[PDB]
Amino acid sequence: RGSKTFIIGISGVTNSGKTTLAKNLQKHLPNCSVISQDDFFKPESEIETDKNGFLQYDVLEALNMEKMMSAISCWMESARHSVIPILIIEGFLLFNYKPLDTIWNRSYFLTIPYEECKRRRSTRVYQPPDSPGYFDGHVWPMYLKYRQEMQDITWEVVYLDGTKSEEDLFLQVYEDLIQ
Ligand SMILES: Nc1ncnc2c1ncn2[C@@H]1O[C@H](COP(=O)(O)OP(=O)(O)NP(=O)(O)O)[C@@H](O)[C@H]1O
Ligand SMILES: NC(=O)c1ccc[n+]([C@@H]2O[C@H](CO)[C@@H](O)[C@H]2O)c1
Ligand SMILES: [Mg+2]
Repeated sequence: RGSKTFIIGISGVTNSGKTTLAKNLQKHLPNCSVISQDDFFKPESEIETDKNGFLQYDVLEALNMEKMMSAISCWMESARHSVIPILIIEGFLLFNYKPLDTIWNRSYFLTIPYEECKRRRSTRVYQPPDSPGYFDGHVWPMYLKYRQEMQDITWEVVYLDGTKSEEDLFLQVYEDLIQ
């Protein structure tokens, strides 16, 4: 209400460079906010474990999506007071969350190969840390569950090659946005 806004969704597999891209875009766009799905995970004490003892982090049940939706709604409610306000929402599980389907003005999806994804993942320390065999046992399977949930999407998603440099990825989205 009350002003035009421009909302960008950036999703992709874990470690595809979503957070870096969002931050880089925010540095070079005016009146630009970023909401990161990474901020809305439940604490470890509230995460489930599956039949094989893997913590269930890579599914929407691991996140406080009411709290994230609240932050997104609040951004929208307050946008007119800042004056086109831009919101980038970035996260590994966005395009399977139906309440967001109609909000996007642009949707980007970062893809990288499994080998490169696994490589990057091993360079990270999460809290809690990835348990042994977590990536093949939980992360990649859940990522494939996501991609197939995404088969029902009716809007246009722009697939981006996340093996491009951080600067190429920025530039590619930037060029798209000013068009
Ligand atoms: N375009 C890129 N090329 C090579 N490495 C990158 C690129 N973008 C990010 N990285 C590196 O990949 C790792 C993750 O980047 P980050 O921006 O956190 O990705 P993410 O998708 O937000 N990660 P996550 O939220 O944990 O699933 C870090 O080591 C980054 O320095
Ligand atoms: N941020 C967290 O609470 C947390 C904890 C454990 C694992 N992760 C990983 O973050 C990635 C996307 O942001 C997912 O693949 C999670 O496994 C996050
Ligand atoms: Mg991130």
